[PDB]
Amino acid sequence: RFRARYRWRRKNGITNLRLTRQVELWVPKDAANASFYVNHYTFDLDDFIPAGTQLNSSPLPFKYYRIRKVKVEFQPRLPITSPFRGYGSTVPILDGAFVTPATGESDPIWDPYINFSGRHVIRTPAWYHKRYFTPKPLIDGNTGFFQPNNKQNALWFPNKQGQNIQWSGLGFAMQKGNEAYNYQVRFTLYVQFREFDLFNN
Amino acid sequence: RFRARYRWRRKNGITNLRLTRQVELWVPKDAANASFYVNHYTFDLDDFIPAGTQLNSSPLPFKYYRIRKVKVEFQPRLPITSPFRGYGSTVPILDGAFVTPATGESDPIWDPYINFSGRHVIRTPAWYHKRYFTPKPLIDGNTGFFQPNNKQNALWFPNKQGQNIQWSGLGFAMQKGNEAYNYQVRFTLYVQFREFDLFNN
Amino acid sequence: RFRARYRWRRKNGITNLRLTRQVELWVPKDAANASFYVNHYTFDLDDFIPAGTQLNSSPLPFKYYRIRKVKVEFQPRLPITSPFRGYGSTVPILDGAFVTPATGESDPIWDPYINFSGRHVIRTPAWYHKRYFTPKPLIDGNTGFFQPNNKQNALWFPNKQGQNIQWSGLGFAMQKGNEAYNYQVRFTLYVQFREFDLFNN
Amino acid sequence: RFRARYRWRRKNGITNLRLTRQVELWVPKDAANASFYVNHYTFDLDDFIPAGTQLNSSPLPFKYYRIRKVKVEFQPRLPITSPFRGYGSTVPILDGAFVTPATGESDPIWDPYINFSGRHVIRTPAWYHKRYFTPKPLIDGNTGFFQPNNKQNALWFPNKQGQNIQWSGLGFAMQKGNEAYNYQVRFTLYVQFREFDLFNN
Amino acid sequence: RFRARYRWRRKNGITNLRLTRQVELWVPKDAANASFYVNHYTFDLDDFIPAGTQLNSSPLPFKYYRIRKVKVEFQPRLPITSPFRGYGSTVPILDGAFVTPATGESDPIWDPYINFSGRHVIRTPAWYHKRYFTPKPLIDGNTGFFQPNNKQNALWFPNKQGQNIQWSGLGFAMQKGNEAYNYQVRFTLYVQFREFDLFNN
Amino acid sequence: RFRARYRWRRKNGITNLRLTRQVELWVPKDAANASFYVNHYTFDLDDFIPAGTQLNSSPLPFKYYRIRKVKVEFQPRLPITSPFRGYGSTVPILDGAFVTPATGESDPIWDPYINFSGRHVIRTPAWYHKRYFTPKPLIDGNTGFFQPNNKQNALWFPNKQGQNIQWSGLGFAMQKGNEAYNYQVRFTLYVQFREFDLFNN
Repeated sequence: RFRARYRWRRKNGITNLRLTRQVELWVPKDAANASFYVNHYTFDLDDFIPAGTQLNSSPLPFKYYRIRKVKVEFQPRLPITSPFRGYGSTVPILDGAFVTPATGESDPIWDPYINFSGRHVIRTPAWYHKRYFTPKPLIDGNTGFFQPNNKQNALWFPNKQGQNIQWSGLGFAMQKGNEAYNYQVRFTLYVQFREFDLFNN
Repeated sequence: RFRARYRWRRKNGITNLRLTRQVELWVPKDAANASFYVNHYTFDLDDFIPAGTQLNSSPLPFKYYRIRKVKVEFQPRLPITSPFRGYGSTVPILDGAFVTPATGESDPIWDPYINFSGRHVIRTPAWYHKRYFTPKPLIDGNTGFFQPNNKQNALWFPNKQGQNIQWSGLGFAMQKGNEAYNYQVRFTLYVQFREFDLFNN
Repeated sequence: RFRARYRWRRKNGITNLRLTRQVELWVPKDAANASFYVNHYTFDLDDFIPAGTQLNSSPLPFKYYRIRKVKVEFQPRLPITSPFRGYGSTVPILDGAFVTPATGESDPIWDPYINFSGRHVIRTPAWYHKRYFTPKPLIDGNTGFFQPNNKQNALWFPNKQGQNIQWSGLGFAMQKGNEAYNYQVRFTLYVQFREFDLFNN
Repeated sequence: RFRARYRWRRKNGITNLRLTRQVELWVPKDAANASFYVNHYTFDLDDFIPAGTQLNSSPLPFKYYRIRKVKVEFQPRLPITSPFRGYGSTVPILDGAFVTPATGESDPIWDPYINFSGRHVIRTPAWYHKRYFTPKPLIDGNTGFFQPNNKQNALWFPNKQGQNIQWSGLGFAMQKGNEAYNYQVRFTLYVQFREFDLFNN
Repeated sequence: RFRARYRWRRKNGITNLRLTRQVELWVPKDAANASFYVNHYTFDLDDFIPAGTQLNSSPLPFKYYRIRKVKVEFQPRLPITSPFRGYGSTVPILDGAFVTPATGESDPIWDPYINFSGRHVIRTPAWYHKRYFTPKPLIDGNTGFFQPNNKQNALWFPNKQGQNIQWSGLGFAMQKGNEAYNYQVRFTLYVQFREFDLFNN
Repeated sequence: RFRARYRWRRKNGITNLRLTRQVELWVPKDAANASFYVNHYTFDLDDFIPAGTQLNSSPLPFKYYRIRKVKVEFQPRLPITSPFRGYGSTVPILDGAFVTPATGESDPIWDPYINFSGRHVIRTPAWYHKRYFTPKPLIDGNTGFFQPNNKQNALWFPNKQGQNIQWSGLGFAMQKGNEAYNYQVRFTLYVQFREFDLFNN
């Protein structure tokens, strides 16, 4: 009943791990327009796990994985006595189709994410912000299908260390002010692994 | 318990809509063979929704959708005092693989759908006919997989307005008589939409 | 009993949506008088919804609407180490008759909204402020009548996309200091729509 | 439950007041026909409230009002030993459409209000008479619509002091005798006010 | 409790009556396009009630009315052995804004009412069709407001016999075939009258 | 409740069948190293079902299938008085990614499957061995996703007779001794079929 859940985890090698990395996010200057800096983030397992050996290719010796949750932290670098305050948006985007302008298109004067059903407000020179959600894997390029939220039926993927797929996350728009400012963005994956495979000589 | 279902629909922007279109179906003449007119129908969301603007590309401002049900109506154009009565078949075909003869192959003398497990009889100069079922999306060309019927686990698809996928429906065979006859075929989609996204300047 | 409420929403096409826009608010300088900046806001549906096509004139394909609630956010642009603090008032004004001085009349030395029954204090160089209330439509110019608060009996209006009416909201007075300061004002409409009408070719 | 009614009256500034004015009514002489004197009364708030100052335009510092009830008193000026007794009618007329003859049309020989569903008999040289009812505001000239009796849903109107609307009341017909007689007509409004607004320098 | 409802109907003169009229509807010919005949109906009380006398201007001696329900009947003139069958739509349109093409615009090739939330299918050479609903009065031209369905709070209107207002009803689209066909359209008003006023000499 | 399961199987044509085939497995000689013979097995439906006719292409007249279980039997050909005993491993591998050395890479000196979570020991000159598990279909080459074990939600596939997909099974490593030995490997599919389609002339 609950020892049947124990023997499912023992037989199949089910483990639960937490992986974390950081990046830096630069919002440029804007003189007298208060435009929006629009970009996005996706999640690949290759950024969180380094390269292994010739014998054991992954430093995590598991054959399969699925991502349960992502936490995305926005950590500010500027104090609260900053001279300009801005109010932007963050959205989870599950199909990998963002509003991010390509090279040639300018930065918009209006918030492109303000009417979305899952937008939160990021107060964004000097305050903390975090989103927490289930990401979706980017499998098909033609149809772009994704599963509903269901922990028992979520698809498994091979951990291949270099050929890992993208997982679709977060779009954001940030108000630009008189001075360029900084964020340290921390990503935290909550991963469930399966099928322990350590090769030994 | 049931207000948790309300906050799931409010947070994610879940709406339920009904979309309808009509086409005309021509069955040609056959002299002294009583052959069968075999064709099929699939469903794309591009036929039901027109083109939008440059700003909002879809007239329905939702990011994702899944089709719950199709109703296909066969509406006759001829009265019941017609001189020849025919008896054909309709079948739901979920993988998109029909028995429809290509250009060069003739129309068969026998009903190709008469032994199928889900065939209904269409009495087909002058009577109404309708089918009601869950369609399946045409994702993979190599494997052709599709889900079982489960409303909670059915896959979500991006609404892309021009690049929309096919959904697999109905095959039919109609007995041809001494005179060519007409049907108006009405399709009705029952669509569930998700993630309201209206761009405003 | 509660599935009778479901069939009322399904038959009539009742949906509930949230629309948001932003503007910028400038309070000018005042030397050695501490006068008040008095202005007001009304709400039209044309500012929140862009223009549609020739076929479907509104990007929201609904025939009727009524506004349930407005949220008005005052988001500051200056930090809390600002050298002058001011204390003004916000009031909901339902008939559309404000105390705003016309071109030629000066800005008053006294708070014109300080004795109103529904005034809140806005601490107004560097703090957040929000009002939440039912707005009233501006129908008659001669009598200026409006309904009491009643969700079941509230009047319906056609969504006409360009000829939309005004809805009467908020008056405010802000204390002016030694330096001109900024607010980003965010408006959020909670709209109930009725009678889905999508034209398809 | 009943302290929720207290905080509704306190937050919105709900007060209930009684306003009274008097006029004189002259019925002229008629020799040997016993004709009827037909006239009517409507109610404007400008007759009951005098002019205010430049600062506070109304002597009642409230922004909105609605009239709950009118009492109309007919107070006689002649004693009961008067030589001729007459028997007329009073009617409430809610749309503002009376049978009162214009300049050029004579006074009728018959009672124009005798068959109305809400007529009372006024014994009318020397007796008291009173009517008590809900009046209706005269909003539209083209359609002339009015609400049913409902205290919770009755419309609110701005108190504008000079531009106030008419409220539709009473029609009456009085039998004329050998001598002209007098009435002092007293009107009493039962008004509910809302949104206290006193301007102070 | 229920004799209080009796004395409300007796004091105010409440009666309930049924008024009926007929018109003829012509759908023209169309060669080889199967276009749609789009028109609409509104309801005025002047068509249902003839002119009265100089003394009593209306043949119904009541001062006020409100329309509770309309029934609209489509009665066919052709038998069921007709050579072409068509399938159109009927919709209730409450604001008086129809899709009916003006003089100069042609008849559309597509059904303009097929996606509306309250459309019914009219099988339309030879079959009966009926709609039953609450109509809304056309009061304002600028705002076009209308009440929700509520029998206790529905607005009253003066019965003026010649200056009566429009009440907003039904839009319809009918498929045109090889031959022009006929319908007799029967309208039935369910009217509630108030304030009996018969003038007698 | 359980006759609803009967009408689901009757309407859709659900049948359950067992298909079996045999192959021969050769382990070569190794002099004085005791190396491992590493290979794998996948399952295609084309090996279990022969070719049909031009009319009915599959000898099983069903349109869809899904594989529930595989049994893989290792049947020995040598008696238990064999002079060398070996101890290898079998593993289920669900993504189709095996450790099998390509042409050019030698046979390893160590067991590559000894640390896997689902390995069983095959005592492997002269003893019986069997594995029993749910196989996974090889759909995507880029992502390699597969479902968790769930009988109600398992994907359906078209039975196409020649274009059938691979299903991912078993990897094994066998200890090589002084003499080459033999196994007869028996595979048993437990297949659930759907949508009976027999064409008749």
